[PDB]
Amino acid sequence: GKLMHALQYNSYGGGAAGLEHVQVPVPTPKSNEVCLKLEATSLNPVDWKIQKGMIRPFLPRKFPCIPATDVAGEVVEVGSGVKNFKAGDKVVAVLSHLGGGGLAEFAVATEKLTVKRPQEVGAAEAAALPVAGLTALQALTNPAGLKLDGTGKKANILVTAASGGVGHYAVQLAKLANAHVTATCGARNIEFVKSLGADEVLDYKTPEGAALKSPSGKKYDAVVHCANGIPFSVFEPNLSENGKVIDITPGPNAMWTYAVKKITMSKKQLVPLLLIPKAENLEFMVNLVKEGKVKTVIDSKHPLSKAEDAWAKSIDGHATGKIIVEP
Ligand SMILES: NC(=O)c1ccc[n+]([C@@H]2O[C@H](COP(=O)([O-])OP(=O)(O)OC[C@H]3O[C@@H](n4cnc5c(N)ncnc54)[C@H](OP(=O)(O)O)[C@@H]3O)[C@@H](O)[C@H]2O)c1
Repeated sequence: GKLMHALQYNSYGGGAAGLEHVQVPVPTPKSNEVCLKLEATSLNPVDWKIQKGMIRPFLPRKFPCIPATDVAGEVVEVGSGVKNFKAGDKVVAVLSHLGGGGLAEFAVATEKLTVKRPQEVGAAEAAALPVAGLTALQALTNPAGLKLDGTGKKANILVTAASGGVGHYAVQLAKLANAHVTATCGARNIEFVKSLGADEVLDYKTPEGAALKSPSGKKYDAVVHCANGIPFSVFEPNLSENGKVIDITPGPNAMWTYAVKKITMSKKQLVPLLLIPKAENLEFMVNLVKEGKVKTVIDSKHPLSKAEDAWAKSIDGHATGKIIVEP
């Protein structure tokens, strides 16, 4: 019965204050799970949303909850039925949102959602990938219908909040797909988003950025919508005839909009997106980082002993790239 350091919250609404440092049993791998000694964990906005109560009645399943799901680490123990990993292997993995366990010294992941991390890729650089990166990949690959080898159709992509976790992957992945990328962000990251490969960058505080209006007049074929303030009517004049707004933060309004735009057979569509994590895709993204085709941008690094600072930074929402917790 080894013990570990972890952070957990015990109730809704506590913010970073409600995040409490605790000493808890190291989890035991089931027959299909692996136990990782964590080398890096990355936060996602859904992590603090769950704690706030915004994902009720789905999450969290039970209190207390150890938050975060994107991890990179070293395998220390594998389950009786695990074939692809042994102790000592460096990996990157996605933890179940049901059980969490990223802000801890150790975590268990299923074999299905664990991928070998090549030595060319650091732990933090890899831990930033699972949620943010796979979401960008899914949005551009399914609804936007792009191909990242070069077969794909030419296209105009808008990426809102291009400076955040999903956004900053989306911009880079979109360029690998030979698309014209228009991006929105704050004034301080304009040069940053340009360096990711965006053809046009808008400051969303300016009138033109708020209208999402392309400085060269482009109509968008698909929007990877990573921000939150914007009603469909703002997107509509900027969409091509059959353009899709891919809302990666679907709420009740999005769902309803989706419904009536299906019902009324609208040519311009709003499409909710719910990430489906698959190892093939994680393996694919990790490989892109290895080959230097995609770079992970890290907002900040925090030790586990001060992880409430990383949490606060997530909550605040001004992250540029991915927030990382290290041991
Ligand atoms: N459905 C799913 O499966 C799924 C998966 C992943 C994420 N999400 C959701 O998608 C959202 C974004 O995720 P994320 O990790 O990429 O967020 P994030 O990294 O935490 O957001 C940070 C960036 O967004 C920028 N931003 C905020 N408001 C903006 C606006 N109105 N216009 C342009 N930029 C803006 C911020 O810029 P400034 O500091 O300059 O203001 C900041 O740099 C979250 O709501 C998240 O829950 C959903």
